[PDB]
Amino acid sequence: GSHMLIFRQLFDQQSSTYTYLLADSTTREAVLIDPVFEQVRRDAALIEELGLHLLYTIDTHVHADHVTGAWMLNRRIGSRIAISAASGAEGADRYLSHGDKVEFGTRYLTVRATPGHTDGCITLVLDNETMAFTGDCLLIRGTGRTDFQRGDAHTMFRAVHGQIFTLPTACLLYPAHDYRGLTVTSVGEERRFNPRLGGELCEEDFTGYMTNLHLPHPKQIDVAVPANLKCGLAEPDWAPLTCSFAGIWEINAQWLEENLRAVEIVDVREPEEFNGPLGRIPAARLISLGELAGRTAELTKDRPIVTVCRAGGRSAQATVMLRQAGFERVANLPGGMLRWRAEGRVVE
Ligand SMILES: [Fe+3]
Repeated sequence: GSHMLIFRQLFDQQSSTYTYLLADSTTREAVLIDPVFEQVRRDAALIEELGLHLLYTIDTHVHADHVTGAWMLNRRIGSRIAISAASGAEGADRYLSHGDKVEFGTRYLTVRATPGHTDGCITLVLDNETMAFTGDCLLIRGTGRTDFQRGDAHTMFRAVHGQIFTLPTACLLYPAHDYRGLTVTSVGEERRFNPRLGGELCEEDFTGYMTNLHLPHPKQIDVAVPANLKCGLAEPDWAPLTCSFAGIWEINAQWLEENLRAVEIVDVREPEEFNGPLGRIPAARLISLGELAGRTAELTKDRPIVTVCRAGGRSAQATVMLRQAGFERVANLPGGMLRWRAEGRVVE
């Protein structure tokens, strides 16, 4: 291998936004394109599980449909914020212009200016031109809308034809949104089959199409745009907690051993295990997983609960059951009793 592309496309159901994680497989340096504020914990957890270092978030434009996660990721894991200079956004670390390279390891994206949806849209072209991220400029068999944010259908047509359709025909095109379950298109497909501006359609054909869309008023533009013009400027605190990519809150085991009386330890193993050679954590209370749902009245509402099992799996499902029963301070012991014993930690 060596310096291969690690690639992840992630979808945000609320806004139908695609976020793209890219990284160099050797150096593990990464960029994240169009992160969504509501998905910041998810994105961060994925970056951690893949063992990546996020150098930059990159916004293709000022979004009207969601708040960018750029600000919050900068705060949380120190990624730098990049957006186009033409966007007018304040508070970025790097302002991008046509021709700029965003580097990650030996890999890079090159910026092409592709306004039309907004005046600050850009398209990010992978170094080898096998894929490009088109924002809301070119969508799968469509385009972004042109009626807000200083959009302009004449400008969009010229950007698509002049900057995107000039890429190689096999180049994949990853958009910032899709509402139909589609993930990718290609230069050759859109050149031929885009129904608004592909085939032989001219600029006036396209602008007549766009004038007669009459889309509903953008439902979030009055909140999202002022937030994104500041790059996205507007957690459980009872212990050092981390959320897995799977969505499970996990407690720090060293902290737990030093603070055993601050929490209720719920052991969801079977009785033969609870009394078995793995031992148990001092004051662990046995409630086997198959009984837990029906016995939550026995758990206190005054201290956090940490669930434990053999190796962390059953106790993860116990956190789900406890959250569904309304317990809001619950965490899993990652690695379970096996890891607890492997680290020589105290047992009854
Ligand atoms: Fe947009």
